[PDB]
Amino acid sequence: PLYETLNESSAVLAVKLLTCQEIGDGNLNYVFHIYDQDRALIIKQAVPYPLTIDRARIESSALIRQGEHVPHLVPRVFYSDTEMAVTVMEDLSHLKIARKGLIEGENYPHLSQHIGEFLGKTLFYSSDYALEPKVKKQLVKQFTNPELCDITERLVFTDPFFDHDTNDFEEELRPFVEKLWNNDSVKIEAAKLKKSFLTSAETLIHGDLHTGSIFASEHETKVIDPEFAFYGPIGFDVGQFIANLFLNALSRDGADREPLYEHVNQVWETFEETFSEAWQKDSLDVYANIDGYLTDTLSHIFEEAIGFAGCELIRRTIGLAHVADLDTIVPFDKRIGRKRLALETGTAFIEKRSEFKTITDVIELFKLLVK
Amino acid sequence: YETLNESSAVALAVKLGLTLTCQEIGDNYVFHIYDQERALIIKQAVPWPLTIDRARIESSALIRQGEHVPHLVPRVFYSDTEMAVTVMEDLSHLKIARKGLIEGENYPHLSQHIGEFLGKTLFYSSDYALEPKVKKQLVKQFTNPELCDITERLVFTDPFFDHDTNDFEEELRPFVEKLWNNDSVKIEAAKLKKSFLTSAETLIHGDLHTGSIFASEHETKVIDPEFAFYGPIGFDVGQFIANLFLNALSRDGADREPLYEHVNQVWETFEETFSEAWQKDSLDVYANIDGYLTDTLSHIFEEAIGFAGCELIRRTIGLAHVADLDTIVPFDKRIGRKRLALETGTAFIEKRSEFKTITDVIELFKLLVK
Ligand SMILES: Nc1ncnc2c1ncn2[C@@H]1O[C@H](COP(=O)(O)OP(=O)(O)O)[C@@H](O)[C@H]1O
Ligand SMILES: Nc1ncnc2c1ncn2[C@@H]1O[C@H](COP(=O)(O)OP(=O)(O)O)[C@@H](O)[C@H]1O
Ligand SMILES: [Mg+2]
Ligand SMILES: [Mg+2]
Ligand SMILES: [Mg+2]
Ligand SMILES: [Mg+2]
Repeated sequence: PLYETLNESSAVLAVKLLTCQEIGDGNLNYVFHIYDQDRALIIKQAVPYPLTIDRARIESSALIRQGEHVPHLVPRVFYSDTEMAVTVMEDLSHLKIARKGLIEGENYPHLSQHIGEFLGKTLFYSSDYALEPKVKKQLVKQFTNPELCDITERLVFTDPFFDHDTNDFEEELRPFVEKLWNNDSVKIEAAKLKKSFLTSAETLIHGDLHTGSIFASEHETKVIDPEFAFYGPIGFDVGQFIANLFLNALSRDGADREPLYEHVNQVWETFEETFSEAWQKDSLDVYANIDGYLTDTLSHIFEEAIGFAGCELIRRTIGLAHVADLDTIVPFDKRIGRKRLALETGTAFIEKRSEFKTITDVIELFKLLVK
Repeated sequence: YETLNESSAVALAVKLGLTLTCQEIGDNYVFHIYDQERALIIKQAVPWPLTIDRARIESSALIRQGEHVPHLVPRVFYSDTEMAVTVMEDLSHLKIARKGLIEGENYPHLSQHIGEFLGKTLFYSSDYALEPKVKKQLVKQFTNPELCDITERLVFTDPFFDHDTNDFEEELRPFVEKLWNNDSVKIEAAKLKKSFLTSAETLIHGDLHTGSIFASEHETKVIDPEFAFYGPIGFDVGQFIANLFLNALSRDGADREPLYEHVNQVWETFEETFSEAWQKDSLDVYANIDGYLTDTLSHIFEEAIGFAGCELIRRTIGLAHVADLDTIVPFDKRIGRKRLALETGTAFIEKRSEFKTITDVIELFKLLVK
């Protein structure tokens, strides 16, 4: 049985393929930076408590698949190994985590075009529109992600909507939280959204595409950390990303929000064009080119995306796993206020998801609720 | 793997430990074994190629079904993947329902039974009844790529275009062509196929037509779940309802009433059974929020109807026909009823989300087939 947790030294496997430091943000994952004194490398390895190290196989394979379609939008992987639960990948230390960058006031003018093309291509080319069902059904097996899905199933879709252990919210927030716990019609909709997440095996999704999962500079965008990858609903990554743009918007004031709104607008438009051009060129489906079918498919993805976004908005505000955008808002009272707005916009997104005709409708409703 | 014969079949039976005679009776080989001094079936998959792995699916699927509705599926005594054999209870004392129904048997309990079959099989293998972690494992073991590929092609694709596998009377061409030129129906057919391709909700039977049921006045056994996989809850429901309708189309006037009552009753029973199971046995913290079960039922219903429309069309002009329609006489009356199968099927797909109840479904049908 050949699994051994790495150190700085054992990490410099690198040779078997001058200085090293562990730089990991988590505690579930080690991240080793290696630099030859002018040339650098990353070695990521899954630690076990509980949560198996099989995630490393998922993450590794998923980056590889993503690389076959959008190599410019994800780090190159040089080597990986299941038993050791290691992924050896490109260093991106010359870039900034998009969430950290956004909180600091960077605007990243190309973030939405890039993320948009990422979503369109990754989401299209792993679905039944792009692949023979026989082949696609095999990939569902290899990407079955029970333990990481269970995290999302609980935290994104469940726990925040009831009085559960894992929730974490200010007492000042209680009354609004309670208003959500008492809201049957929203909960029903969230259940529907969960059930889609549980059963809708449409494409190989990234499964955790928030702003902490992106490296960015003025001119480049890299999507990292697809360890939640499995076959899920097409609109989930779309929704989760959008929600995080809005989460940042809530941490800004007045005119400074405009870039985030423009990014929400652009990521959708670009996702739609990208998905569309790929549908046109590379669908295997005899139905693909009947006028109206693509359009209805995009309506359904769009409605799901908004519902999922609602869930992320709420879930990041009062659930186990928070975002810096909200948690570092200051002073206290302003934090609570913006946190209330995340609940309220989230709630609106879930309930009104099927009424929106365009992304602009979404932006405009948000603008209105956060005055 | 060795393909069996009358003798090696007997030997297997004796070697597993269960004055013998054997005949192959398959409509896949099916070996009937009888002790003159008690009976047994041994079904084996032959290698259209098409792997023998189906026999592993079928076998495991009868076992799962047996854990919840043992009275509605044959007992399985033994099975083996490598040999692709399933050894099961003999039901020769019963009639295939489709044959029975064409002869004029009414089977008064068929819908109650199949209703409870669907309610329980379809509930107890979904995320509502099982931990997702567990459920996702079953999805792996029931992945059915080759048998799914048959259905994806024959039920949801080929009939709707001018493809190889289609098979229909020339007299029927004009109505066929009307369907092929119908963009809006085809879009709906696409959506239904996409649900069939992606919606891994439960372990479905996958081929629950009237030729996959043994029946007598008092008993009902569902056989042949070799198409089993994780798909949409409403598909078996739809496919069964459609086959009741297909029989209706082969009857005239008053004699249709039992088929309509069956459509009505199977849905009623499916609803009540699924509902009682949800009440008792859901794991879902959402399960009891008033309105959620109802909405779920509406979506199952809506899909059921869409799938049924596909089965109506597909059985009329695709590769694999049903005796109900093909044996109608005279010719001209066949064509006429075959046109109604097209037109009711088309209605079911397009109007699927408009129907308030099963009665609305029956009533629309009755209207079109006057
Ligand atoms: N390819 C890389 N290049 C440079 N730094 C990286 C790279 N991958 C991860 N890191 C650093 O290590 C941290 C952990 O990576 P991440 O994939 O977010 O781990 P986790 O899945 O544990 O959240 C990142 O936030 C980043 O700061
Ligand atoms: N358990 C059984 N008891 C009695 N006869 C059976 C049994 N299973 C199959 N048969 C006979 O053999 C035929 C083939 O059964 P079926 O499961 O439909 O095979 P296939 O999957 O090839 O269609 C049936 O129509 C039936 O007449
Ligand atoms: Mg990360
Ligand atoms: Mg991670
Ligand atoms: Mg059969
Ligand atoms: Mg069969």
